Parts: sequence; C-alpha cells; structure tokens
Amino acid sequence: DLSSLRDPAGIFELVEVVGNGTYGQVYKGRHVKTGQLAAIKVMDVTEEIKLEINMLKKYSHHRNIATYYGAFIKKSPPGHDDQLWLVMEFCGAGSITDLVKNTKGNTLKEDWIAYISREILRGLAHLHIHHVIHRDIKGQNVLLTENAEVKLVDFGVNTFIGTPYWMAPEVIACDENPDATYDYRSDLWSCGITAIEMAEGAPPLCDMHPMRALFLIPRNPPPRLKSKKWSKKFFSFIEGCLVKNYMQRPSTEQLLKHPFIRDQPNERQVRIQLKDHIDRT
Amino acid sequence: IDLSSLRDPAGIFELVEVVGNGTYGQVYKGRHVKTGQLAAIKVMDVTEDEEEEIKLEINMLKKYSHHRNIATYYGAFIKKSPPDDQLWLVMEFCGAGSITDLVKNTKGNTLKEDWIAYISREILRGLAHLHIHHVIHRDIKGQNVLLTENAEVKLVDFGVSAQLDRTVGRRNTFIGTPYWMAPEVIACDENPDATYDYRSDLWSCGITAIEMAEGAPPLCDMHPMRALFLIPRNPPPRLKSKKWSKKFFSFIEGCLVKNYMQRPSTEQLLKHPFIRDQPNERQVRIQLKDHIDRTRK
Ligand SMILES: CCCCCC(=O)c1c(O)c(-c2ccc(O)cc2)c[nH]c1=O
Repeated sequence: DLSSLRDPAGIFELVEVVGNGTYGQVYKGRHVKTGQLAAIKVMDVTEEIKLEINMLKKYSHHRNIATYYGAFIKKSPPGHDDQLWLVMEFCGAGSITDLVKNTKGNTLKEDWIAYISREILRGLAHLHIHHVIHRDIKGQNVLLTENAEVKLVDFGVNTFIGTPYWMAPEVIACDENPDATYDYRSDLWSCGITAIEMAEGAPPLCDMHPMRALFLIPRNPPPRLKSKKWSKKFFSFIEGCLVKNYMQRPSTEQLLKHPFIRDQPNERQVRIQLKDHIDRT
Repeated sequence: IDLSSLRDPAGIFELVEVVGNGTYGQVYKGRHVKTGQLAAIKVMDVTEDEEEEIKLEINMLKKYSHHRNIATYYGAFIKKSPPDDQLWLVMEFCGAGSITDLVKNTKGNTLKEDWIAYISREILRGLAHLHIHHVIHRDIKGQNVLLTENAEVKLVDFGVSAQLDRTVGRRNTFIGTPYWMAPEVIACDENPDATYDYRSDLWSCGITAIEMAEGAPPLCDMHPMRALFLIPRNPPPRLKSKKWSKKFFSFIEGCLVKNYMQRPSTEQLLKHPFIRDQPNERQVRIQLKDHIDRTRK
C-alpha cells in the first residue's frame, strides 16, 4: 500500500502553511490540473501507520467531516526521510475560533451557536456510530467552507500534548482516575466548551497556564457562561454538555434531541448570515 | 546589536533560504548582513497584541555573556508585513546537527559511555553559566543540544531568559512533550503549582543522558498524557541495560532525585566522577570530529 502511493509532482503542489501552527505541517495546496484547493498534511515517514489513512478513508465521507481525497509519498534523498502527503478537503472560511476572534465583541449570536453546535454533534454522531472518538474537539478543529458549511478536521482514536482547555475531566489521569478514560462522551464535554468559546471568545480557564488548567479541570465544578443574557435553552444545553461525571453525561443522540439543538426555526436565515459574515472579511 | 530592544532586522540580519516550511517557530539559515557569517533564525508570525507581550518580556531578560557551550543568542527582531508581522530570534549557527541527530545516525541508536560523559559535561557547563546568571534553560533535551563542525557542544538559546519562542504564537497554549519534564514542573495532586527551578535543568540533563544511552527518554512507549501522569508518581527512572559502568548509574541517580529540594546543584554535579574523570577526553573529541565528517559524506 504505502509503497504504491505516487509522487505528488504534477498532481498537487503546496501553496503555504495554514493555521500558523495550530495543525502542524498543514498546507493550503492546489490540484495542479484544475486549480482546485486542498489542504495537505505533510509528515516525515518513519511511523504501518498508515492507519490514519484507513480511518479517513472509511469515516470522512459525511458532510460534517472534511473529505479525504488521497495520499502521496514524495521521493527524498538516499539519505533522507520520505514525506507523506495527506490530501483533504479545503475549508476556505477557516475555523470557528477565528470567526469569533474576528467578530465584534468576540461573541456569536445564540442561533449561530445553535446551528454550529448541531453541525458538530452531527459530525460527532457519525464518528461515534462507527466507534470512533474524535478526542480533540475544539473551535480550531471545527472548520467553515465558503458555502458556510461546518466540517470536523483532525481526528483519530503522538508525542506532544496539545491545548488542554477543551479536555473532559475523565481523560485527565489523577490519583482517583489512574487510567485516563477516553469515552465518546468526552467529545461532548469538548463540544460544550466549544459552545462557551463561541459565546465568550475563549474557553473557561483561558487565562490559566495550560498546566494549571490541566490540574484544575478535574477538580472544578462544571464551567458556566459568564453573562446572564442567554436563553434558558442554551444554559441547559451547556449544562448537558458539561455534566461533570461522564457516566451521567447525555449521549450524542440525546444532545441532538436537546431543545436548543433541535428547535431551530432560523436555520435558513442563520445559514445566510454566516455566508454574509464570511464574505464581509 | 542589543538584546534590550526589538528592532527592524534591516541591514543587520537577513534570511538566506526561502520561508516555505512555516512561520511558527521554524528555524531558517541566515546571515549577519555586515560580516556575512551564518546565523540560525527562528521565525514566528505574531499578532500586534503578541508584539506587546514581546516588549514586556524583553524587559524581563537577564544579562549574560557569551559561552563556549551556549549557542549565542543574538537578539530579537520584528519584520513587518502588508499593513501579521514576523518575530525573528537570532542565534549562532551550529552546522553539525543536534544530539538527537547524533544518536539517530549511530549504530543501534546508542552512544558509548565516554561520549555521554563528554556531552553531558558540556551541557552541564553551559547550564552553570546560565544558573550563575539566575536563568533556567527550561528545555534541556537531545534535540536542544547542538554540534558544530568543530565538534563543539552548544545549548540552544533563542532567548531562554524570557522564553520568547515559548510564550507567543498559536501553540504557546500547548502542554508540549512531557518526557524531559522534571516532576516539579508537572501540576498534580501534591504539586498544585508548577515550580520551575535551576535544578529542573539537571533532571532534564539526566533524562538527556538516558536519551544518549538508549536513543529515547524513559516512558517513550506510552501516551504522553499517561507519561505526564507517571513522571511525578514513578520512582526515579533508570538505565535498562546493566552494561554501563558503576559511575554512569550513580550519575543518573545524581540527576534524577525526585524532590528538587534535594537534587544537587550544577556545580556539585560537575564534580561527579562520571563527569570529572574523563581519561579519554582528547580521543572522543576526535572520534566526534570523525563522525561529523563521515556523516556529511
Ligand atoms: C484560508 C484559511 C482556512 C484554513 C483551512 C484549514 O486550516 C484546513 C485544515 O487545517 C485542515 C486540516 C487537515 C488535516 C488535519 O490533520 C488538520 C487540519 C483541513 N482542511 C482545511 O481547510
């Protein structure tokens, strides 16, 4: 398999690094013959894994998951590590973190949050039914197309630990919880924190040292929204996502049936406003 | 050419290679504009708000002279962009790669016992210089220890005093890689607040010596989240093999005292027989020189 992946030369070229580090070596690439854009993840190969591809092949075809196109291996000196290119759907509008970052008052209107949270839960549902936990839901992994469509990137379940602010309490080992549990509901916690991140512009504990946030998440009560302006429905949704003990955290299906997620008599108008916002920048 | 301000790099430093590997802390080859000499330049795109954070911590920097075992930090620069600017951190160029590269390009990924003592000593000497000047290096590891073609051993310093490459940019929120971390830097049940100390560098140096001996630090074989949990709760890690000398084991035991309050200083560790007594010093220096030559073909 791996040994049958062609050189990308003449097929995809790299344009530039996107996300300025949040994803590692992920480039905006273009399909040479057509000029269509693609995001390309570039890794030195030394690690039959090689199974990241099989995941992306089976599980990316859902509309809320960025589509896997294909893989290439670039011939490198005697002499030097070969590079593997993973080529994915390009999501032009960018991350939902960036959206809130660029909005005035670093906050999104509540029905934008309902729309987006639902899209994330839909992508997550697709992964969970196929027994896959994303394990790193956060606004930086939730992407937007020009079409104002919502797509999850960067899943699977390495040597560096990323940002801790969206991690569920249970996935953080401690004296009482020695073997740090990843359960599909962990993603639901992360989704709730992503909802707070959309409402306030940053996750709870954003002002802590990452290490101190890691210490605190399992020891703290569930985070709550700072302002009081939000609807009872949103408070309740956030509350559902952030059930401290995952054993009583609602399932993905249940949260999708939560009133805040289910009753959206503004989808059409909301989807148009996001379109409007994306273009205005 | 001052370390106490951030200026336009125009006429002082410039890049020699194209920036196509990213601008979030990637290092590129560069040039002192007046002299023509080589320079390693770390490049980071930076928001205006991060530029202010930058000025603040530039004031936080402490003064320390050049040293044979520290790749000289030359200062901090910002280059503007179509009115996100770039942060540049400039450092002495070391052509012959890192110690991680040294172990990787070695038969069976294991340095022999006298190479270890020599490199470890060089690391320790550079640290002593940092420590007498009240600065903690904070990231001692194989990858952060460099070789020149003269086989000189030098620590990476992109402004370690105020951690400029660490505090700014899209991944400054990342926990990082846990394996070289001293127990006291990890927040846990008995350690609610990370306490960085000079002696934290010495734990990392002990983990670095195991990295030279085995090609990888302890706990390499498990999820970094799990290793992070384990470092404060495990007894001090040890060398796997029994081949190593009684002096090497003792040195590893010297560095890897779990309670930093009772770990030796850098000076005390410089006097450790494994570091102090190097009969074959001259011989390994050339052995290293040899290795670097062969590797570039
Ligand atoms: C123009 C600004 C939009 C950036 C697009 C972007 O960041 C994109 C990605 O980072 C990824 C992405 C792909 C694989 C991965 O492991 C992590 C991220 C996919 N598609 C994108 O579109």
